[PDB]
Formats: sequence, structure tokens, C-alpha cells
Amino acid sequence: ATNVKAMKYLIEHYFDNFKVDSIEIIGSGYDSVAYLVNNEYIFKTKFSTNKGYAKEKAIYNFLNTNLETNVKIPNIEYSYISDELSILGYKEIKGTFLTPEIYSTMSEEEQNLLKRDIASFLRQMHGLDYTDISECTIDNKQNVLEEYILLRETIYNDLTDIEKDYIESFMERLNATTVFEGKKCLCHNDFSCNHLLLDGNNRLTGIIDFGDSGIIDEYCDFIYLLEDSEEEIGTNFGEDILRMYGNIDIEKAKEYQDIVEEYYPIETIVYGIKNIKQEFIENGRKEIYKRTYKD
Ligand SMILES: Nc1nc2c(ncn2[C@@H]2O[C@H](COP(=O)(O)OP(=O)(O)CP(=O)(O)O)[C@@H](O)[C@H]2O)c(=O)[nH]1
Ligand SMILES: [Cl-]
Ligand SMILES: [Mg+2]
Ligand SMILES: [Mg+2]
Repeated sequence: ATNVKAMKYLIEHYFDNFKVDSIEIIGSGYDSVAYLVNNEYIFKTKFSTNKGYAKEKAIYNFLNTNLETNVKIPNIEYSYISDELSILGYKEIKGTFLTPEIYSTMSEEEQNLLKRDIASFLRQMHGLDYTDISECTIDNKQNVLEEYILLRETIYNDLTDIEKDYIESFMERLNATTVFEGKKCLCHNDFSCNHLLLDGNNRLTGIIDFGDSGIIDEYCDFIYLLEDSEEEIGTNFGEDILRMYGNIDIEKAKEYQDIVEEYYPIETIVYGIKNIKQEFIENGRKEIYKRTYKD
């Protein structure tokens, strides 16, 4: 139980008179680990990476001050932020994560109420005056262009023709699309069903992981709601939510999701380059072949 011991130590060291009586791992990413401490607190942690926890903390603070909602989000009680180590702690939001299986046991009315809850939460968050967090802007198109330049400066010339063509074909679509020219607002920006918590009546009770959140295209928060995969509910779910949300071009939302999805293998390669992780470069290149050959 080595990781747990270390992180217990660090929590007690940086947070005076916080006492860890229990601690377990409840989640992880490639760069992070989350712990449930005293069956009450979530502690999210990471070591040296590529101002992440600073922003996420600022966003929680901004949202807890400004949202009027019964939906719970993390409320940061402990933080330690440095280049080499960042920790955020908050009381665990209780509930059951939404999944496709759970959704399929819900009555039609239950499903509608959950969809309305989501639409309402997104309408309220996207309608906030974000002046107070105006530094948290994210420009996805410009980010992609910069990543493309990094590719050109590093490994692009060693890729295969098939890989190059996939990339260039994406860049050509990026240049022709209009889906980055619409409304910008504060978005969750990783808005998948594994971040949505339900209460005992299958209503939306909490939303977690605003770690990628920022001021960005309004379309961003529909990308997973529109996704047809084993992990998400399905395209009709996102469509209905978009109709409830109102005043948004559904076809552009879908175009934006389709473009993000096409980018994925390239995003994966770029992550590998930036983090010096060859396995990610390989995985993304292989995925380009998988997509190219899908019939
Ligand atoms: N019940 C519950 N689970 C939570 C809460 N906060 C985090 N979790 C659990 O911890 C996991 C990791 O938290 P999360 O913020 O998503 O992770 P992360 O550090 O951003 C890494 P990634 O972005 O890949 O999710 C979640 O998937 C979930 O299982 C919370 O308040 N309530
Ligand atoms: Cl490789
Ligand atoms: Mg997460
Ligand atoms: Mg996250």
C-alpha cells in the first residue's frame, strides 16, 4: 500500500491537524491519482506535469460563488499548489455515477427529468458572466495549430504517408470549418456521464472534475452527450438535451463533436511527444490505421 502511505504522509504534512484515518485509491489518470480519505474527502493529486490545479481551483471557487443550483460540485477546502506537487481536497459528493446501463432501467419520465436537469445546469453555467475568471480562456483551434507545429518540428517527417494524410486531411477540415466561430462561454469541457452523479431518485445531484474547464466554445459541453459509444448514453440523448437547452445549432454541435473525435489519434500522439511517452505516439499512430481501414 505504498502510494497510499506516501499520500497519507503528504496530506498530513501539508494540511496541519488534518488526520488521515483511512485512505484509498478511487481513481486515476495518466498524470494523477485521486483518493478517498476518511470516507468523506476526495483528494486529487498530481506531481510534475504540463498551472492546472490553480485554474481548476479558481473555477470551483467561481462556480460555488456564482451558480444558483441544487446540483453539487466540488468545494475546495484544502489546496497545495507547486510545480512538483498539487493537491486539491473537498468533501466527496455522494451518489451513483450515471451509466448506459442505469439509464436503460429508467422510465421515460425519469430519463426526461435527468435530461432537463442536465440542460438546465448547462444553461446556467454557460450563461454566467465569466469576467472574474477571464484568464481561463481556451482556444481549441489555435491549440491544434500549435500542436501541429510541434509535430512538424519533431516527428512528422518520420511518419508514414497514411499517417501524414490522416493529419493533413484533418488540418484541411480544420481550416474549412466554421464551428469555432460561435458563442464562447464557461464550459465544463469534459462533460461525460462518468462525471455525473445521480441521487436515489435518479436525478442529477452532482457534477465533478472541472479540471479541463474554461472559457471556450459552447459546443464543447455536448461532445460526450452526442457520442455513440459503450461508455456514453448515445446520440439521441445528446440531441434531446440540446433541444431542451435551446438556441443552439445542433448540426454544428455534431460537426464539433465529429472534428474532436477525428483529432483524437493526433491528440494522443502529441501527448506522447510532449510527455516523452513513446507508447502514446505508437497508440495514436496505430489508431490512425484502425480508422483509415474501418469500412
Ligand atoms: N462519488 C464521488 N466520486 C468522486 C468525486 N470526486 C472524484 N470522484 C472519483 O474520483 C475519480 C477521479 O476524479 P476526477 O476529478 O475525475 O479525476 P482526474 O484527476 O480529473 C483525471 P481524469 O480527468 O482522467 O478524470 C472519479 O472518476 C470518481 O470515480 C466526488 O465528489 N464524488
Ligand atoms: Cl511510434
Ligand atoms: Mg474525471
Ligand atoms: Mg479531469
